[PDB]
Amino acid sequence: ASGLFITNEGNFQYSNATLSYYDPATCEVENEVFYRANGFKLGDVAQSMVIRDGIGWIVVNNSHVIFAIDINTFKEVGRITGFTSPRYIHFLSDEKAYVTQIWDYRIFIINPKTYEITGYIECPDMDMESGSTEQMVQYGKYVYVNCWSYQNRILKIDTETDKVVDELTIGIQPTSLVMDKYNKMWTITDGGYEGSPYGYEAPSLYRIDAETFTVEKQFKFKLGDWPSEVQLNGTRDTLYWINNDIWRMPVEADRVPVRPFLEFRDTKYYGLTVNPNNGEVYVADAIDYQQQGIVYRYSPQGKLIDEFYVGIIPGAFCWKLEHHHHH
Ligand SMILES: [Cl-]
Repeated sequence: ASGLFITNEGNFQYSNATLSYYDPATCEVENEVFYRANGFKLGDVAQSMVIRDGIGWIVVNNSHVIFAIDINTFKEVGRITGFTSPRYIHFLSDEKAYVTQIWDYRIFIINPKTYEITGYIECPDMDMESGSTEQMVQYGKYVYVNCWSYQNRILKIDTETDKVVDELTIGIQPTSLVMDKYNKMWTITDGGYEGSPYGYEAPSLYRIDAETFTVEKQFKFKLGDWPSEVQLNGTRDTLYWINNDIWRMPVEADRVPVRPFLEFRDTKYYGLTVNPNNGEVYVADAIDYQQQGIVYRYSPQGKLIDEFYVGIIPGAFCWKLEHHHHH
């Protein structure tokens, strides 16, 4: 049956990260599913998750590892260690995938089938001290990736050579990256922070053409905002993101709407996702980064459907959609 995974960062150096699994049909959530199925802790700061042919890959940022589990039993089928500080994983094939990192100038290349690191992609003009590669989107034989922490550019990678072939400098610290149905990528910066050794400025939302790798639209916000998590709906024509409130806009719009999708409620909207089949929007609220977090489920029209408590600091989602795998 269809379901939704929710990773929970937990607290840094507290090794209290956990995995939750929610059933939209029953409105029931199960917490600490990884530990309950495996007998050992997920780790420190679970960061993201992807599902590929009956296998879920969970990135645990501060545990230097990626866990491969059965999406039904949640039991571990394999794992890859040795990562500096893993962020996201993007599959190119059953034997090749990229794993971005923070505190590293290299993008780790791995072989999912053998569960080992096979190589590295060196990013130009960055080191280990402040290096950072985050989310990735694929465009034909190319893969685009945003450089977040103490960085200000998007890199273009040729998957046929595993090398960076181009770059684009934009606002400081782009946080995420998605591709719409017009082959236009979207990224939103967080503008750094006050007293930052790198910079502090008003953040912006960018619309960049994938083919020409050029900025087409730039929507600048207010100084002090720390936006993040650009997300798209199933048809990839409605963009959502976080900036105090949960915002949304048609990808063809010439301006950001004056009203948000979900108003700020003095808490801490941290994670976000949209059901690719029905458009329902799920918002992960960290509350205060201390107590147990909560997830809100809204209809496309913005009606509250359900809410459920998960783990500490829920920040990422992964949909488990039913479908027949190829043989
Ligand atoms: Cl768990």
